[PDB]
Amino acid sequence: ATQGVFTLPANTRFGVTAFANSSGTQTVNVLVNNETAATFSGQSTNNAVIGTQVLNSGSSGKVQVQVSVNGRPSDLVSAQVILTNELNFALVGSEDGTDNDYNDAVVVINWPLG
Amino acid sequence: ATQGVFTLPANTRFGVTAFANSSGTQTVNVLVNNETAATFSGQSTNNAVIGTQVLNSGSSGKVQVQVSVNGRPSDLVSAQVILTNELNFALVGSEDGTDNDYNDAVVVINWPLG
Amino acid sequence: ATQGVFTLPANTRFGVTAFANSSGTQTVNVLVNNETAATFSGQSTNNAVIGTQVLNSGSSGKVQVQVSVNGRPSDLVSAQVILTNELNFALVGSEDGTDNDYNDAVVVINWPLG
Amino acid sequence: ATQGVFTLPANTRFGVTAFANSSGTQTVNVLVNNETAATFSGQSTNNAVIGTQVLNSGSSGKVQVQVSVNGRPSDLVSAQVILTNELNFALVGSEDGTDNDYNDAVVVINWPLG
Ligand SMILES: [Ca+2]
Ligand SMILES: [Ca+2]
Ligand SMILES: [Ca+2]
Ligand SMILES: [Ca+2]
Ligand SMILES: [Ca+2]
Ligand SMILES: [Ca+2]
Ligand SMILES: [Ca+2]
Ligand SMILES: [Ca+2]
Repeated sequence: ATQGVFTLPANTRFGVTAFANSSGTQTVNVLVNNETAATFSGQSTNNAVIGTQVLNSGSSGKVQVQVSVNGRPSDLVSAQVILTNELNFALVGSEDGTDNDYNDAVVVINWPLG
Repeated sequence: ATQGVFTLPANTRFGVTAFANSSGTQTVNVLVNNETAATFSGQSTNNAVIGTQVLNSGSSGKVQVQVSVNGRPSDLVSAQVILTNELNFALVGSEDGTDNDYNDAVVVINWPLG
Repeated sequence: ATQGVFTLPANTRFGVTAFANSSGTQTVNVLVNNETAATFSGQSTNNAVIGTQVLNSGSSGKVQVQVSVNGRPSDLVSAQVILTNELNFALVGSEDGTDNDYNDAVVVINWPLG
Repeated sequence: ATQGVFTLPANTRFGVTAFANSSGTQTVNVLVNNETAATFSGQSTNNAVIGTQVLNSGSSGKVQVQVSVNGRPSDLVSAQVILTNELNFALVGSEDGTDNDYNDAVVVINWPLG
């Protein structure tokens, strides 16, 4: 099943933050309405934040996270969680190799902001 | 129900990151085995990542997130989600006012790291 | 924070199922548009399905779950999770006593159906 | 990533319930310790419970859900959610066709029971 794709409410600001846990350099691309709106790159085996940004979901509200490591897309796992029917988390884990810890690049999308 | 309390596997590194979205100055305290292990604070209505740190769950694996704003504990909401039976996110939202967006201080705990 | 309240898409069919795990007889009320649309009662310490129905979210999409034992409201905990940006689960747990297992009445709402 | 596989606490009772939403007859196999522990079969386009049972996670605590329609394995999506650090839901969605509503066979695993 498709992972890393989320439908947010339209024209809504949301935060996107990426963490790295891998010997491999992580490149995280955040697409909004099918266009790259943010790119974070970094290498850490210590959950370092390799990037954070606030984006607008645009008219489509379509947000997609892609993670690439050593020239190959990482396998993605994701889910959206909603707390108290108001607070949203779009979560992404990714696996760049074979140990399947899926934390190589961890991406958290959260909204609403403000 | 109690919120903001999570049982992690013992002696396990986890990341804890806080985001602020409120005119109110947020103060986030992270307790491990009931002892403060990290404290973050900030004032942003634009999802500033006011703090991130790597902690160890210790022998108890007990982790608790507390949030206060100008001397008042905020109301918390939380849940834990596990993806592909490997990646864990312990999520916390908090409300310091009356609009109930519960994003005033948002805390994300993730493990495993590395 | 308010729990057991979910905003589903309007006029959408959804399933609501309740399980009991308590010495006490559970009463589960499912409210749509603030009106009781389904009610289940029963006692089991073996996860019996005391009720499962398909209801339509109506024009507002507002769905609320209430759990009480012989008239005494139980404490609720809830969250919503969406898988592959399509499959929705609204989850409710409830505590009617002191042990805090919050499984006295467990309610799961899922959509889309069909 | 693998889906439908969950690690429950060892030797713990849990409930597993399957709902069907498809013209195809759904077969859900629940394995514990990699051995079939339960199997449900039914057809419904109205979220009917095609099976519900209480099982024990056994020594490994490993529980896997597999879904097949017409002898073909459905694609699965899943996640585990924990509320108030006590109540667990291991959720599974499955797709037997091309519309990708992933609700053809929905399986809900919950614990603790009692
Ligand atoms: Ca890895
Ligand atoms: Ca890793
Ligand atoms: Ca607020
Ligand atoms: Ca706010
Ligand atoms: Ca109880
Ligand atoms: Ca109970
Ligand atoms: Ca389908
Ligand atoms: Ca279907």
